[PDB]
Amino acid sequence: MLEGKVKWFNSEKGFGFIEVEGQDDVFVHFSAIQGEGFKTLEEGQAVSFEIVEGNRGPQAANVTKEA
Repeated sequence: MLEGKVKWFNSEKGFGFIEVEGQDDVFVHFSAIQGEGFKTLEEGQAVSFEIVEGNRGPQAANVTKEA
């Protein structure tokens, strides 16, 4: 398990991208990266997830809000 740190969020445009040291940008979406209730997230959004490796590169899948 590891943590990711937004590079910028586009929840409104359909998604937000995460960026983590030692890894690449973790794709983020209010469906898996969601959190307590359907809320929006701004820069600084720290989340917890497990990046895996799929055709378009590594990516988080069942991410969540850091605490």
